[PDB]
Amino acid sequence: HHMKILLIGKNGQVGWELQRSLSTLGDVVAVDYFDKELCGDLTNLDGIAQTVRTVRPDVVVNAAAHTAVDKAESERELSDLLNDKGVAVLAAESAKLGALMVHYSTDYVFDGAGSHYRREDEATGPLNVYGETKRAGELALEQGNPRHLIFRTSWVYATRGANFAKTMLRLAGEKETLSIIDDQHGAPTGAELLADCTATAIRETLRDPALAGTYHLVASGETSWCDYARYVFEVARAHGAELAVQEVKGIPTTAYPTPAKRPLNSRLSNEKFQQAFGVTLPDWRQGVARVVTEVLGK
Ligand SMILES: NC(=O)c1ccc[n+]([C@@H]2O[C@H](COP(=O)([O-])OP(=O)(O)OC[C@H]3O[C@@H](n4cnc5c(N)ncnc54)[C@H](OP(=O)(O)O)[C@@H]3O)[C@@H](O)[C@H]2O)c1
Ligand code: NA
Repeated sequence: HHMKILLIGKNGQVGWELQRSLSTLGDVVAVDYFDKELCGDLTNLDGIAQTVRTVRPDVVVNAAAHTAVDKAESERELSDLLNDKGVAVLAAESAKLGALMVHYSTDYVFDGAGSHYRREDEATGPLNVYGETKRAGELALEQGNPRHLIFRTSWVYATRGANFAKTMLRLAGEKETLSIIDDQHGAPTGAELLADCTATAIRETLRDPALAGTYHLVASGETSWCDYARYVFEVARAHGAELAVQEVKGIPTTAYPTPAKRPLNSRLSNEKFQQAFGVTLPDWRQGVARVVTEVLGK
């Protein structure tokens, strides 16, 4: 017998790696909003509910979200649908089936104060619509399905998809100088790490259901966006890439404002996850070096 796993958001950065990592846990039914047979559109509340009822999963993994942080400030209804109302429907339908539901969240549920690595039960206080609707979805899942795993993560990148590492690598081909924010700090976390630790956590939580709850799932360490970009260029040049960029200048968040206010401290303690699931979470540089290498075809 094989468990039935429903993956929503299959085409995203994390969803694509979950198509790999979940494939040995059971029979995977993977959808995204373009699917024609099953509704994979998390904003179609009745349709996505019918998909859960049809598939009857043992595990639901939601990798779909509204992730365009600055656009979210002018798309508040859509952000609420994708990050809150849709998550509530998934929680209700999965709990009717007794299914374990996995959901991802964000460092942006916090206000960005301090310089410490945040523990999971600190008070939330989002500064932007993305964080507000993401936190509302967290609460909807907590109330709707006790059998859940919520993984807060940060600064996600991958070989496939759009992200800061690939954007920096492209811009470094063309621009001689880059001005990059140096006062926001967090851990770049790879879609690979998120997908593999998710599969591990699912297996361990099915074995020990007491492990349900909320975890910070990030790579270890911290960097500013500025030093992150510098590292991407260091790796690229070590693999023979020719880059135009000569200087990366650090600038404060106040220098050029964004529609969405961003937290300065995005550090998340990942000790709870390591202890609960018996995993090592490597320093953030490793996963970034790997993606840069793959993007360059090396
Ligand atoms: N700030 C953070 O902490 C941060 C950063 C990255 C990711 N995350 C979280 O980690 C999870 C995924 O990470 P990601 O990096 O994979 O984000 P992503 O790459 O944007 O993947 C987003 C997924 O949602 C899909 N989607 C968009 N509109 C949809 C709809 N109406 N119905 C169904 N699916 C829809 C996207 O498809 P299209 O893109 O083609 O619409 C894509 O498949 C999300 O929970 C996200 O919030 C958090
Ligand atoms: Na069951």
